[PDB]
Amino acid sequence: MFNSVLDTIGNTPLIRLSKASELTGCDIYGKAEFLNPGQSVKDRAALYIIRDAEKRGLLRPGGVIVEGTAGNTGIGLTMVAKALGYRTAIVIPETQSQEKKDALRLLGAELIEVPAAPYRNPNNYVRLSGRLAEQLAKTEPNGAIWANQFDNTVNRQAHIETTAQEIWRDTSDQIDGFVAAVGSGGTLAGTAIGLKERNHNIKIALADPHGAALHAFYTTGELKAEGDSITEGIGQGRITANLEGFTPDFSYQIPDAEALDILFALVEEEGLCLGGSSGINIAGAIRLAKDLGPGHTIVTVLCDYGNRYQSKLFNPAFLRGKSLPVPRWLEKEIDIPFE
Amino acid sequence: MFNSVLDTIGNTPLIRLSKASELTGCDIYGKAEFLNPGQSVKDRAALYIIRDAEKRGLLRPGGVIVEGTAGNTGIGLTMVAKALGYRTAIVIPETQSQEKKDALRLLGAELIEVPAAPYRNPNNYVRLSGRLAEQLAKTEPNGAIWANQFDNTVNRQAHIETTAQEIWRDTSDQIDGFVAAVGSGGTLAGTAIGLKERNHNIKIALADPHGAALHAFYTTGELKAEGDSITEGIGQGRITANLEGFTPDFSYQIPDAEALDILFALVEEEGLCLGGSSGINIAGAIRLAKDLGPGHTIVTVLCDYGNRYQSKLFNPAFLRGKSLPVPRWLE
Repeated sequence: MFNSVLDTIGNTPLIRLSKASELTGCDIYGKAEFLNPGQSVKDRAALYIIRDAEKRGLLRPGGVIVEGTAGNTGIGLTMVAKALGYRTAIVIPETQSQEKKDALRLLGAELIEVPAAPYRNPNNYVRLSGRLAEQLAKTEPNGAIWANQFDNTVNRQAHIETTAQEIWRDTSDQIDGFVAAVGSGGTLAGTAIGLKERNHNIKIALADPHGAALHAFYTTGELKAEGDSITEGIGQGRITANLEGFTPDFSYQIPDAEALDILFALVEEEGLCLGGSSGINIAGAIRLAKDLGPGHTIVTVLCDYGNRYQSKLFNPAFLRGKSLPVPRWLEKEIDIPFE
Repeated sequence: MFNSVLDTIGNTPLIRLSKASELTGCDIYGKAEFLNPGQSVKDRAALYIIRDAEKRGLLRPGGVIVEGTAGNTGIGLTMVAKALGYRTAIVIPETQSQEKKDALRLLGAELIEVPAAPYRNPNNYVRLSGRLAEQLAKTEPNGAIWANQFDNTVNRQAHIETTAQEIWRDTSDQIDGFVAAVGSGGTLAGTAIGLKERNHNIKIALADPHGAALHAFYTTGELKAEGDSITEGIGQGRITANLEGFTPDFSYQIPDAEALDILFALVEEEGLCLGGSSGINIAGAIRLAKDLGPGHTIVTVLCDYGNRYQSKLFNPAFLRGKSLPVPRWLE
């Protein structure tokens, strides 16, 4: 018996990744964040951000949550917002697909379409969404907040208090390592805080895609983001406020091909069809398990479903255009017994 | 710690439906079957069907599960099949949502689209899938089973053993009524059996869409269907083997407009974007609560997500073409 969809956020199960476990002589588990009602890991941050703004009086019923995202954050924020009586203004580049605009719109998000741009530009959708929030605060009686996922540390706080404690509880205190990729850094940094408080010997690893700066920074102190990735929701170019004070014990740079191989074999072999960040994360978990050696328990995050990436990540034509692997089963008939 | 994705099937939570509850003076809950790993209620039957075939020695790794389905059954079956080392051959009517077809192909189902046809026609998807299972059985050494959801009563058994017991447990024995719509009838008949074993004066209702024959059967003794519904996964014209011996205490016929009004209001007011059958179900729940009177606990099923029918059920152009309401927030 639960009072709203909000009580179904979190307490997600750990699923044993069988091929990754067999390969490493470790128990490697993936946290099923896809089983949140918003269908991603962002339900946690979305809940914490909105609850924080409520607690601080910055939102009243009918108020607006502004965020720049395209965008599990948008989905999570809009679901939570509609459950609590708020609205969302999701700032999105106009050049983003009609597919992603429709998933957000379906849930009642009000899209603000703007020209695409890089982070250095003040009209970049992330940065623009902050100034929009400050503007709307004057003409919205019930308030207007910037969710500010990247630099709002209640994001990290969500994983300290929920994710980490669930992992500690569900591994019966036996977790030896945790690995995750970084967008905002809330998941990795927050879960790291939570876990290391329980047992300071737990090892934390970053799993970084090509095109992100964090691997280079943590390993050599260099400032470089070579290459790129088709993965979405991850790949960070600065030390966000959620990343402040955080140092990983290990760091891995995972190419797209290694992530996609894992991801495609997971569908055929384990019935899990997940997003690109899950490919990166599982690859990181395998590497962490190899570094710690056999007889250890590794946990990572299965952040969302692969259905949302179907038109690129599981699209043969797009993948071949990127010189990346293709799902074996999509290329591949029977005589149908009509009459 | 769950050995595979299969262990996350079931133990789904009850979500209080606030508008429905307030309107009726009852606590109305929807069981969140969309939180299954295959994203629908069909994970339960799919798991039971495949496990039963295994126990009977009908499947070995490399074997094939054949099913005629509106889509979700094939999704659940394909997820379970892939986790256990089987293939699926899924027969779907071409009329079903594009998003189900997409999800099927995505999870690795061999997808066979066929024309819509009534059950009297032997090229009906269900009847045709049975003959395909028979054909494939001749040349599949690892085995080929017909999942046969409509008439395979391990479907109903799944709901007797899991769904019903969860509802009883999670309401702390306070549940007074249960309502759901019928495709195969496993959900409604199975849950009703399990609940009525624990408390025989729990009341059960059918929520039936236009185009189904069941409301007319239970209220008049005659299987008669009129009109049509845009809801998918429900709408049955015969007493299937999963419906044998089922009699509801109440039966309601729910028009689409009533279902969609609930569904659309649910997105904006409660943060729940659900499939067509969920609207039919919640409508039923409201009517059951009103028939039972205030201060009761009513449970229904939230079968799957709205995104699974997005191109039709939340599409202004299609809905206008059907003379149906349009979500207000889609300008």
